[PDB]
Amino acid sequence: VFAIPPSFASIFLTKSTKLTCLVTDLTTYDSVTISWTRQNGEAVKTHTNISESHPNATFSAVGEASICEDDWNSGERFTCTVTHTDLPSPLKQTISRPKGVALHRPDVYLLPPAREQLNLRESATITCLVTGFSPADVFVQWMQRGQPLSPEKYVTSAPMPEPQAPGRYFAHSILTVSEEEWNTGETYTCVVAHEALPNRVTERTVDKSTGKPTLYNVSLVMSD
Amino acid sequence: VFAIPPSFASIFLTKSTKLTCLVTDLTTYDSVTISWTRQNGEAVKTHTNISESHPNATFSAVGEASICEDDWNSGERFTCTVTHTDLPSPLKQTISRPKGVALHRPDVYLLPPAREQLNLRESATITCLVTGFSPADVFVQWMQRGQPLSPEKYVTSAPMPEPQAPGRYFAHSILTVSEEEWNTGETYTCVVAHEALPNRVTERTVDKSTGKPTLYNVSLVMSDT
Amino acid sequence: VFAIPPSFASIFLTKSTKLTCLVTDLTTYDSVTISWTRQNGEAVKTHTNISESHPNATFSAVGEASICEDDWNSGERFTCTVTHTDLPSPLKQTISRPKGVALHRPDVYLLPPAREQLNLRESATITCLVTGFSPADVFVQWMQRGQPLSPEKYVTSAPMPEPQAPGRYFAHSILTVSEEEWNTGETYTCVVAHEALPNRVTERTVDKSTGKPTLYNVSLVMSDT
Ligand SMILES: *[C@@H]1O[C@H](CO)[C@@H](O)[C@H](O)[C@H]1NC(C)=O
Ligand SMILES: *[C@@H]1O[C@H](CO)[C@@H](O)[C@H](O)[C@H]1NC(C)=O
Ligand SMILES: *[C@@H]1O[C@H](CO)[C@@H](O)[C@H](O)[C@H]1NC(C)=O
Repeated sequence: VFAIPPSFASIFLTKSTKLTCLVTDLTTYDSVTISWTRQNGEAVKTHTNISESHPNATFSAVGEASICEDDWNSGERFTCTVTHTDLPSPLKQTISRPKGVALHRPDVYLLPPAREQLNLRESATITCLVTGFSPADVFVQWMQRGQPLSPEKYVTSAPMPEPQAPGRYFAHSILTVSEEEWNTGETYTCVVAHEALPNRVTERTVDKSTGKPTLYNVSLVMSD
Repeated sequence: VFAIPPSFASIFLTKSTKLTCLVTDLTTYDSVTISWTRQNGEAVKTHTNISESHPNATFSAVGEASICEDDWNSGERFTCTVTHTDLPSPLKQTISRPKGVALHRPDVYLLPPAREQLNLRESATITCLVTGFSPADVFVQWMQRGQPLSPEKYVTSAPMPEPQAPGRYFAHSILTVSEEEWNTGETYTCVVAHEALPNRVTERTVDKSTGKPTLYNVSLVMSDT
Repeated sequence: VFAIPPSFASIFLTKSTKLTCLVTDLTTYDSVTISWTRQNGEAVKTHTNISESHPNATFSAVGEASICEDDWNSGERFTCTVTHTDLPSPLKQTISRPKGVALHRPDVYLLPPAREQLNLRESATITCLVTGFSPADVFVQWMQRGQPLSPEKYVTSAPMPEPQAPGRYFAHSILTVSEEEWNTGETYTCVVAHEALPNRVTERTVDKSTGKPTLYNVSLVMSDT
């Protein structure tokens, strides 16, 4: 039983707590009885979709269901309870939110693309710096002029431990853009969804003029 | 029955979807029969923190229920039933989340205080003109470098209709601060919450340095001759 | 066989290809023997750092053997063979460098810390953006004033595929350093190592004066009343 806990990025991106149950190393048995349950074993929410053939060269299914938000936010456990003849007993591989961690709010610092990149003019990379968050999960998206970009446009690194603070984690998000989009001056906004934020999302924006000084526009116009 | 459907400000700020069907204008008795019938008539949840015996004689039956957000977002019909001991006919009040209202995002513009106000150096007001949003309520909150301010320090306006654009709404939110805090450059972030933004929440930032234009356009021409 | 190939970070930092093996998930129980093939049958040398008996792979041993740097590239097939009550004959766990990969030169940027970090004054994070490479674990090593900094101070991202590139990949390397150390000059340099580099190393430097303009030194001074 490899039932997946509802990761926070999935429950924030879809606004629906999906608890799935992909039973790995399954056989050629389509009679799998996936009977979901909790510790309060009543009004159980069954699956709604069936998966297909997987890299294990057999037939498997999924146990995707819609649960409420505040049960997992409180810490209510769930068990897929895969009742099968191959298992000797239905395995009670429960999934929940084990609490007991601190809640450090991330501080996102939008790093503009380097001047060495902008001289090469073939591309530009804007790196969001999500750092100092004690739960590991962040859901980072990029929005340009108020409209979110494609998921293929940006890549978010998996959160790795911070050097100085062991409890805090850092993460990265690179948005690769063409250089002429950057010299246009369009504002690129980084939205970071991490749970310790008071509004549960912070937006910071970046544009070519955010490194320029506000008061003095000191130009250097050459002459013959 | 003074039934109050949950607005967005109660749900977003609390993070809790609580519904109230408080009965009023009747002396407090043991005739509490509110049961929160769903679209199928199923019961939901009991109520604990009942109302008081006011001079107006309000009933102590609040009908608080921590109803699921994943149940309320579908917007199905909720009917309150009050099967009174004297009157067996229930007081049927239907309520559902309205759907099909045209989702337009707010255009939060945070306006710094006027120079005529900063000349007084006694109280400064910072206003966010959340404007252009059509689906009814918005929740405006003020944070200062990640620390939210007290609700007794800011007052948001009620959502009034837009002057020129039909079917929209606008909402002000002022923040009465002192000019020492404004002059020291303390960043004030008006953050709004509305179910029409792409991420349902946007923030805007204001500083003393935000309003200053490029006052000194130095043009160092060299090697002319 | 739990064989760990020495990736290019190991063969660059230690200057020696260390043929890490283990008897994990082998039916051998006690007094294991290690055998290695250089594809001519002559590669094995028993080394130190032998781990001890734990319930998975009892009486374990590593298969570390110092074969030169050219050979791993030249594609010697490397198997770790134990002759006991586990399988002695099949040694199909043969691992060498892949023969043809799209070698792409890591064109590396040093992104200076954002001004918000320097305004927080607690720490300054310098990211060594490495983009465009076969992921040979570019060994992104950080040296300040010639001497290498500690491996604890810098954290390097595992390589992840580039979004707008088919066979190029990116990496990141953050050196978390104090804000006072950044302000006072203190060039932090960044070397990133890869096979596709012409000298196997490119380096870049960053400072407070890196993003500053060079012909004009424009300052701004308040005589505040
Ligand atoms: C600021 O200087 C740049 C330098 O080329 C110029 O293009 C721009 O028009 C200037 N803006 C203002 C507002 O003076
Ligand atoms: C600022 O100076 C630049 C000199 O290159 C000039 O082109 C621009 O028009 C000036 N802008 C203003 C607002 O004076
Ligand atoms: C201008 O130059 C002086 C000394 O020549 C230096 O102290 C100062 O930092 C420079 N200004 C800026 C903005 O770096």
